[PDB]
Amino acid sequence: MKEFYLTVEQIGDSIFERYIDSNGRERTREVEYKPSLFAHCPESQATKYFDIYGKPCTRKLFANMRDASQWIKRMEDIGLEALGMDDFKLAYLSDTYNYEIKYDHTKIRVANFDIEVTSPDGFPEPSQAKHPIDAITHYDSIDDRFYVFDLLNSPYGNVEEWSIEIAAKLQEQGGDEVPSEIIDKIIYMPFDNEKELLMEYLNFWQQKTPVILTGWNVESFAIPYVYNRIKNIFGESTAKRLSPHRKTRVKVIENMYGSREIITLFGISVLDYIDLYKKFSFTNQPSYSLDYISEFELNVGKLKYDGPISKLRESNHQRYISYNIIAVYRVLQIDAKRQFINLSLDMGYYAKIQIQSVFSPIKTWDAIIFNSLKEQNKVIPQGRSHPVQPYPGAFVKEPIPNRYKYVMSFDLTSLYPSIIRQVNISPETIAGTFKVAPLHDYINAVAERPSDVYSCSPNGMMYYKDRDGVVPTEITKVFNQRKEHKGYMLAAQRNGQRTEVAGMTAQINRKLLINSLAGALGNVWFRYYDLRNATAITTFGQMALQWIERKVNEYLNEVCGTEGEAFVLYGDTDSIYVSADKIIDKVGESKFRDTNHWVDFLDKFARERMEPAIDRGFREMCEYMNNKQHLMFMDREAIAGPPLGSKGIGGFWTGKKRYALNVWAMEGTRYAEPKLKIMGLETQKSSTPKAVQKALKECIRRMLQEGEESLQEYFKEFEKEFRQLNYISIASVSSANNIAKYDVGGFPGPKCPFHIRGILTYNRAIKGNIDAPQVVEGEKVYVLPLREGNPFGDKCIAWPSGTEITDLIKDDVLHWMDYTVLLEKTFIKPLEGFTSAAKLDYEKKA
DNA sequence: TCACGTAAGCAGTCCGCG
DNA sequence: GCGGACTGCTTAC
Ligand SMILES: Nc1nc2c(ncn2[C@H]2C[C@H](O)[C@@H](COP(=O)(O)NP(=O)(O)OP(=O)(O)O)O2)c(=O)[nH]1
Ligand SMILES: Nc1nc2c(ncn2[C@H]2C[C@H](O)[C@@H](COP(=O)(O)NP(=O)(O)OP(=O)(O)O)O2)c(=O)[nH]1
Ligand SMILES: [Ca+2]
Ligand code: NA
Repeated sequence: MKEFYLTVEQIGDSIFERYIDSNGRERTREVEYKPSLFAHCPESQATKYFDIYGKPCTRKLFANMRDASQWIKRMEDIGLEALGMDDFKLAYLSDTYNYEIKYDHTKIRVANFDIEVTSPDGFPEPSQAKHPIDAITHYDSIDDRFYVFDLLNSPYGNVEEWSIEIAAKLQEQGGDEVPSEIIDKIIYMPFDNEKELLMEYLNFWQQKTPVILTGWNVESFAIPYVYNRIKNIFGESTAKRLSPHRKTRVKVIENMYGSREIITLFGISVLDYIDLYKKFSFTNQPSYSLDYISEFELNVGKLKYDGPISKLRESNHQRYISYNIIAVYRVLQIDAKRQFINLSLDMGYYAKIQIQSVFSPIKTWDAIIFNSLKEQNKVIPQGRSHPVQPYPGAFVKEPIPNRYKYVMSFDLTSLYPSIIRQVNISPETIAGTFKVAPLHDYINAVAERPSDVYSCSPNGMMYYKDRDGVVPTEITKVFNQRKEHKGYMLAAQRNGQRTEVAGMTAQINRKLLINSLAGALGNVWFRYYDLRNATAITTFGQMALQWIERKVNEYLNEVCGTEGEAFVLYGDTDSIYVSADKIIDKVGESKFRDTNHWVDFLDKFARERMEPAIDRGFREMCEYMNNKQHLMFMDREAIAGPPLGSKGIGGFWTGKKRYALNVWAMEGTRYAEPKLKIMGLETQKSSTPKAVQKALKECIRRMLQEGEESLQEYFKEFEKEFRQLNYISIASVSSANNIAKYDVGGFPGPKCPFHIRGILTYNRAIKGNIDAPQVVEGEKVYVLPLREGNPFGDKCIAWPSGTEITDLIKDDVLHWMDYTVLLEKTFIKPLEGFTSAAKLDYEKKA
């Protein structure tokens, strides 16, 4: 069988690698890797190594990775380029596995674990590990078993063994209702004391060493707590056993808010699922706790319980253990749907990197490009330092705030990667420059043609047409791979066999990699950073969008015989929005039998008339810029309008990036019932309260489908009833940054943000109460305004999102929450923006 | 929120300033 | 009042 690596590390002059051999067995080996770097040489010095610019290079074989690292220093001292992959472990992977890696995931030990710690005096800080670990559930992907470690005796009480029979009982039987598909997969291990529990866990850890270590908040809590707790009791020599190479290190994470403290376990790849979720899910959630996410993803959260979790083990040890098992399983269910782990394994093995590097698109792309270049015996350039500088981005047209009855939309296919491929943009394909005219001249095709020999961008860059660049070459491959999976996602959407969400992630998360490459060219840490290339992409995007805007207006003017009219109402980056009122009027709205009739008509007109006109409109631009390959593909997206015969307005814009459409068709998907397409509005902002999002969305639905009278009817009913709503559902949400920065003596300091003020108000209310939930820096909070004269002392209070507010102050908050201010700022004010733009009244006049 | 990007809207604070 | 400069936060693409 083909060999593939599991983990790889660099410790001194040795490479530590865990891998699967040809027999399918997991092996470990330490290799004295002798790396090689490159330096430019005279042409007379024959070689097979050249850089990306065709300049000859000499291969320097070093006795060890130390000599190679020191050589880079000397070359820097001299001031000459030191070419080659300076990340020696990546080069080792490239040499060891010089072929496309086809891995077997069943041989990869993926570990999903979570722990429980009873703490009567606040959150148990992993740096201290003051309190005993009384529960550990450890799922092993190879064994397909849930190994449960249960502490029976601790200074916080002695308990009886957990019952698997009771845990299997339904909730209405007093049981825990632990899923039947995992109850037979539970391995229960009771322990008389903590030392025995931890000792056995390490023996368990060494026998089944995790390759992929995951869970929820395992990196910031579970891993450092276990490491420190074992350290305090047995010493670091025993805590080092958590690594298969017996080597760890305390890693400090830097950001714009302070430093962090995690533990690096060499030989292990940690993929904390909360980090995998935040990056790959394409959602911004009010709360990122496991219970909130499980509710969103699975319509079911963690196991519910009574009283604080600090007293759960003593009061209901049965539930306490079952709660712990379910926590681990919830992550396995979320992953079975999201497939973020399998995505990471795909990306990591495709790029030939450490699996945990999938968090970094830069490192990922650097190794893809390196391996690609090495294949042709080409040598990558040395990374350089650059000052952070801004550069132009996409174009956004200022829409006229108004209702728009009939709307048809068109969008380009993966614009930026396509631009890269079409123009042939790459660090080595640069050919020169041309004198630039104002951009509006290229849009109107009145400026002189840039070149008859090179592929050009309206930013002034010229690229070779007859040679390949590594960047267009490698981005094409990943683009094509997504296209193959996208051919499966649209199926399930139209058929809705199944496949969708996973087939969605398969395609949508692949695009995150290909979209990040264009951005990478504008990041100073990318090896192939170049603002000329990065601007060439975005400027081309600006041109193409407004070029096709002009072309669509021209085509629709001559076809409708109207002259000079504006059909394109709005555009953003890769899309355009066309008013279809005039098209409908040509046939006559009375000549349509029903809603589907005019939808079928606009669909036929878009495909047979507009689309071929659009493609012709792009082929000439391709000729104008003398591009290498025509790839500006813009096809029909949405078809929107009110129901036939109704009083709905179909859609509306309030401004840039803010609009609502009543869509009947999306590409190949024809909706049985009209779907709302709402972008940018408060219904989409996670900072808007849950019950307000729903109410606003219903206000919008009535505007687009039913009209003014229905909207006013619903508004009047919502204002009369909204006080009944649960306080959490009407609470605002916001991320909490730099709390201490605006903290002066527990009271709001200068320029204190409104939500931060709510946090300080909360901190005073719970001050002295060591068991009360603490607002964490960098996390999110629920926010409620407070009526004047409230006992809390300020205009608002804020508490951790995704949770009920503590029973200490809950009754007071309910009594003093300002329903009026809440209604005006979150509901009425945005609704005023929607209706005034749509020329509608949410309240009666005369 | 730990070396993909820019564009751009709304909430709120504090400032000249008339 | 009231408008702009600014921070903070959010989304679209
Ligand atoms: N092409 C390339 N090689 C690199 C780079 N960085 C380090 N190397 C190193 C990796 C390799 O150590 C060396 C050249 O590897 P090969 O010519 O592809 N195969 P050969 O039969 O010559 O192998 P050996 O040298 O063991 O005889 O340059 C890089 O960026 N590019
Ligand atoms: N750097 C960067 N640019 C982006 C990102 N998202 C969008 N852009 C810019 C670059 C993109 O070229 C452009 C549009 O990106 P899509 O909305 O994803 N449209 P596509 O046709 O690719 O996906 P589908 O086939 O599913 O419709 O916006 C991003 O996360 N990063
Ligand atoms: Ca698209
Ligand atoms: Na696109």
